[PDB]
Order: sequence, then structure tokens, then C-alpha cells
Amino acid sequence: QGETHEFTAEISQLMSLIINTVYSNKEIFLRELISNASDALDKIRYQALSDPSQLESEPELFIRIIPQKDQKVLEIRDSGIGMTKADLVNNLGTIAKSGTKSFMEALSAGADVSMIGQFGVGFYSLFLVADHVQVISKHNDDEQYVWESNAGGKFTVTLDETNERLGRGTMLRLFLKEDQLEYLEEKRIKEVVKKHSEFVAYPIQLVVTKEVEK
Amino acid sequence: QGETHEFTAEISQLMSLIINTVYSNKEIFLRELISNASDALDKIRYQALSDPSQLESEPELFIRIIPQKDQKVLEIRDSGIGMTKADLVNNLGTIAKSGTKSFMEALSAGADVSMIGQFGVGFYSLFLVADHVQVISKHNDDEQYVWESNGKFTVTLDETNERLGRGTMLRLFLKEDQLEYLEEKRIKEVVKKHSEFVAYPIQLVVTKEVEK
Ligand SMILES: C[C@@H]1C[C@H]2O[C@@H]2/C=C\C=C\C(=O)Cc2c(Cl)c(O)cc(O)c2C(=O)O1
Ligand SMILES: C[C@@H]1C[C@H]2O[C@@H]2/C=C\C=C\C(=O)Cc2c(Cl)c(O)cc(O)c2C(=O)O1
Ligand SMILES: [Mg+2]
Repeated sequence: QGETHEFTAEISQLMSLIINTVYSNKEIFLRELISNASDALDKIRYQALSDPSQLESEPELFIRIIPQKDQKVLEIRDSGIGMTKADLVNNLGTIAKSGTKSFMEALSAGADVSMIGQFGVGFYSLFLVADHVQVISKHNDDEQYVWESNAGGKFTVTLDETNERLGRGTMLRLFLKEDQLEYLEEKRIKEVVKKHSEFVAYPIQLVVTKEVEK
Repeated sequence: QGETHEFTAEISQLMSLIINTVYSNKEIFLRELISNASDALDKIRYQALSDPSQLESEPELFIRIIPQKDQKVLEIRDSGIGMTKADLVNNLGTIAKSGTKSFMEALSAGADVSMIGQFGVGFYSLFLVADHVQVISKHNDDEQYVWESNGKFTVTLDETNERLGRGTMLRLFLKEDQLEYLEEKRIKEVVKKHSEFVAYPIQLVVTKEVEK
């Protein structure tokens, strides 16, 4: 029952730029996704001021990073406001954010890719480190959905009948490129996170899997 | 489409015994579940010698322990052979396995619970530390199912949990006085003490907040 959609041209152009012309500072993808998560948590907190029942779906407010070495996947989960189906379709492909063209012009003018969040399209920096991505999201009073794309021209949005229940919020699953597997290692993730985590108000949890020795 | 079934008498009788018992070595539940996991992995490993395609669904052979503190749940996952819908219905409630009665009679006579695995029903020692349990399982060429009981149980097509690929995951809803088994140090102690001779990696998933 999976809708298929095409990326709007400006977003396809933006991903083209990012994938093909940005050679350094690829680690900023994690700052950008942590920022999106923090914003999403801000939003549910705001709603909770007028209606504290909105937090009941998932009471703890967190940002969680989960390296999955077996699958060569890096997951980033938050318990923020989450997204409906229409939210996923519009925020992540069909509507070009106002800043998309502006950001492409800024890159051409000499901007560092680190600036991408100032233009509201920080999501797309993940394609610096991944060719395939799933976005799982759960909004109050709606079902859980999965958005998926392979850094191409189309994406799908489907009712989620295969992933763990989020309760509320969003989880990105980054299928990392073969030369970008450094981001599955605890020490590298901590290094990158500590650079820009001094003013994040929420706990950033790192899930590490280690074999029991002895 | 969730089939609901009643526990067979001898199994319901057994769980009552275990759940109510006063034991001091309740930590043996983890040895029993790790042993079940190791057995399931042996079986898919052997089958894969004649048909290596059987591992493609989940190429890694592992035992994975995942404390979920927010939910007060301890998960134990393996990539073994898994169970069909019929396997779940029969193995875990409707058919009393040979040795169910024998172990209950031994327990009533005073035997230590540590003996349960020799009767092949070590699964039910999880009720030493949990009141509710879900068993998620995926066998090759069948769908993923969830068995659940908190004196009836249900088996349902799994459309809510992470895909296992292949194998089995127990989700133990721990009693309020048994939450020590969510702590990294306690689990490592129990694993090193009683599961030292397992042929597969036993992985512990630990969540730690980053110092911002
Ligand atoms: C619409 C909601 C709430 C918005 O406040 C967040 C700010 C920017 C979000 C941009 C998005 O594209 C969706 C999104 C992404 Cl990409 C992410 O990594 C994490 C998230 O939690 C959300 C989200 O759930 O977004
Ligand atoms: C039927 C298969 C293969 C069997 O060889 C294992 C030996 C005993 C298993 C007993 C069971 O009740 C099912 C089971 C349990 Cl309880 C468990 O904790 C972990 C598992 O991986 C399996 C399983 O998938 O078992
Ligand atoms: Mg072994």
C-alpha cells in the first residue's frame, strides 16, 4: 500500500550537489540530524504546555544514536513531535524548502556545507554518508509510517508494519556507504557529537553493543 | 487474526509453581535462555552446511541481550533457527513437553530450580523474574509471529516489532523487585558466572548518555 512519489526538481538538484561536490566535513550530518531531533522535541514540549496528554504516547524525551554494525546502518531516534504521512511526503521530497535554491547558490559562492541548516535543508546532508535511507515516524493520533529512498528520483511512503514501535517521534536509518563506516564506531561518534553538543538541552544517548568477554 | 489458545493443564500448573517459588538463585533464568539460544544457533548452523542459503536471512550467528530500562524489559535475541506459527503454539503452551510433569514433581519434592534445564523446560524459569513475556520468532520460509501471555496466550502475525531476519527474541517484562537485571554490571556478572562455555558471541547492548 506504498505511495511512490518523485522528488521535486530543486531537491534532486540539491542532492546532486551534495553527493557530487562536497568532499570534506561529511561528519556535519550528525550535527544536523541532532538539531532536527532537538527541534522536534522542542515542538512536542510546546504542545504539551496546552495539552500534557500529548506526551503520554512516549513520556521520555531523548535523542538516541544506535550504530548497527551488522547491517552497516546508523540509526538516530528521537521522541519528538513525529510526522504524519502527509508530513513525510511534503517535508521530505515533494515540496522544495524555500531555502533550497538559496543554499545551492551559497555553496557556489563558497559556503561550507556546515551552513546547510541555516537554509532549512539540513536533512539532505545525510546523503554525504549514505546512499539509502529510511525515515520512520509516528505522530499522535496517526499511524506509524516509513519513508524510503535510494538517493535517486523517487521515494516511497508506506504504512509501517516491519519496524519497532516508536510510540512517538522519528527514527532515521542511514545505510552508510562503504567508505563512511567510521560513523558506526563509538569513539568516532562521541568525537563528532561533542563538537556541537554543548547547547543541546536533551540527553543524547549512544547505544553500543559489546561482546561479553571473560 | 490473533489466535488465542488456552494453556494446557500441566504447563499452567508448572508456571504457577515457578512464579510462586521462593528461590535465591533466580539468576539462572539467563543461563537457561542463553542455552536455548545456543541450541537454536547450533541447529541453523548445521542445516546451513547442506544449504548455505538458510543463513542469508541473517548471516551473523549471535546472542544479544538488550536491557530496555524505560520499559522495564530485558530482551534476549538470537539468530538461531526460529519457530513457525505451529512451533510457537505447540512448543510454548498447548503441548506439555516431555519432562514438564517430571520437573514439577521434582520441584514439589524440594529439588533446586537450577535442575529445570535437564528436563528441557528451562524456558519457564523466566517467570522467576518476569510476569509477562513476549516471544517474537522468525523461521525461514514463514512469517514473523509474536506469542504473548501475561491462563491464555495469543499468537499473532508480527506487524509491530523490529524484523529479526531469522531467530527468536524473548521480551521479559521484569517484576518490580527484579530490575537489577537491567544493569550492565549485573548482567555481565551472571553471564561470566554461568555462560562461560557458549560457542557464540554473547553481545550486551548498553545505552549511555553522552557527556555534552
Ligand atoms: C516536522 C518535525 C518537527 C520539526 O521540528 C523539526 C525540525 C526539522 C525537521 C526536519 C525534517 O525533515 C523532519 C525530521 C528530521 Cl529530517 C529528523 O532528522 C528528525 C526529526 O525529529 C524530524 C521531525 O519530526 O520534524
Ligand atoms: C525451537 C527452537 C530450536 C530449539 O533448539 C532450541 C532448544 C530449545 C528451545 C526451546 C523453545 O521453547 C524455543 C526457544 C526459546 Cl524458549 C528461546 O529462549 C530461544 C530460542 O532461540 C528458541 C528457539 O527458537 O528454539
Ligand atoms: Mg555453544
